[PDB]
Amino acid sequence: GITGTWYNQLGSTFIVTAGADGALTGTYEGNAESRYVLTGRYDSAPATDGSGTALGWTVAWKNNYRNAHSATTWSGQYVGGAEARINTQWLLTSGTTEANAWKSTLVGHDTFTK
Amino acid sequence: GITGTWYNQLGSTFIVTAGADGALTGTYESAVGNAESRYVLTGRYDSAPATDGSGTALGWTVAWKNNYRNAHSATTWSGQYVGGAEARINTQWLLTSGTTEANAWKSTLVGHDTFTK
Amino acid sequence: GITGTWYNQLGSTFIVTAGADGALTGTYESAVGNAESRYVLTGRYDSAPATDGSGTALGWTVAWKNNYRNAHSATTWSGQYVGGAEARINTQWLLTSGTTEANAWKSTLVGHDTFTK
Amino acid sequence: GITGTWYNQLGSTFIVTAGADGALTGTYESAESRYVLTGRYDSAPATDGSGTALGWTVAWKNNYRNAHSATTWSGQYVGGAEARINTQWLLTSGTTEANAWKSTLVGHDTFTK
Repeated sequence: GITGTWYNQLGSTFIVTAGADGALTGTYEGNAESRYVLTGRYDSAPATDGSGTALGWTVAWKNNYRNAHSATTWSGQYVGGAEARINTQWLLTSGTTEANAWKSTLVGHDTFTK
Repeated sequence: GITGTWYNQLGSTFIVTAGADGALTGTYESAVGNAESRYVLTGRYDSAPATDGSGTALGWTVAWKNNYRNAHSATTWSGQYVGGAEARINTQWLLTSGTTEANAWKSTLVGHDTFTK
Repeated sequence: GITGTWYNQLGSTFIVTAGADGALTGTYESAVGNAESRYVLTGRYDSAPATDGSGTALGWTVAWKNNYRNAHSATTWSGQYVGGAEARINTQWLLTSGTTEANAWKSTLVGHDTFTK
Repeated sequence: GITGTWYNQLGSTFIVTAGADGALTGTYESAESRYVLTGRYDSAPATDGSGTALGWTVAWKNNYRNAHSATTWSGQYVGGAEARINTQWLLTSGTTEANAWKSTLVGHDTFTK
């Protein structure tokens, strides 16, 4: 299922483990200074009708090495089978002063392959 | 700072602990006072924010499954903590539901929330 | 009730004419006063809304180019009109700027705006 | 290069004209299925390799049907060889205000000429 190593369109790598508790843990990454801790949740008892499995996770972009004062959340679903995929939409927020709060959040989409 | 209980306009509250390791752990109560409405929250925050008056970036996730219900969906909030006489967390959120591939175009809602401590 | 002059929280102002056509035309003054801050807007609205209490779906676009300035980007607002004496337009918006392909992942901001008449 | 006929990732077609004044005017076929489109684009884009920013709106009402909804697409045009439009979109339906929180969907679409 979801546990394993996933790659997106643009080279990022995420190694995740799905607990039976609905917990998601892993890293978004190779080299230490590019690795960040992730945490999230997923639906551990999805519908049995062909629907995907809902899930979400967060990465705060601060590690031992660097800090971009920002965090990304990904919301999407796992679709299993032949080529398993995770289709997501994401929000990136940066810490801003009150003056720039209007432009603090980027939106995008990502697809991961196992 | 972030550690505490937070309420929105609209009848929702959450209790959270901001760990020194950048972890966010807590429980989200969808309907204030309703015990079957409690869900695990887990997220991350910037544990060393800028000292230039900028807020503190964060995010969390709730999958809407608990002992009592399962809505087959998950919400993620992305935003920032703004300290003040009245502290706030300002967010944008994405709620994704499980769908078949054909209905994927309609699986994700977007909105915004503001919580006050 | 849509036709008229609207203001948001940030002190942007827009003036719209709502056509029976379902056309929305007018100008968006991101500032107040100056020609230099004035841009064309165009959009569309549901000109035969449900009469069950639900609001009126609408959308419009501004490209941030005028004869004084060009920010190489455009914003789209998607929302609905709630009529009556305390009329309001609640929106979510997307701002996209021109980028290279390599940099397209950071080209679009999302946010929300509330307008009052 | 924006003027023309564009096709998305399964079905939908649109025909648009890019006016000298920054206007986009056209027709969107969501498969009786034809609707008015209107928008704006950057008529004087940077010459540094950057795409052309744009946006357009469709309200889903024509003389045959009405879904009490409107979609806005925001994105950019990428010219040359494999010219395309990459967009993200917001779909808002009229709702009562108790149901406001669930009025707006968000997505992405890519168009080809």
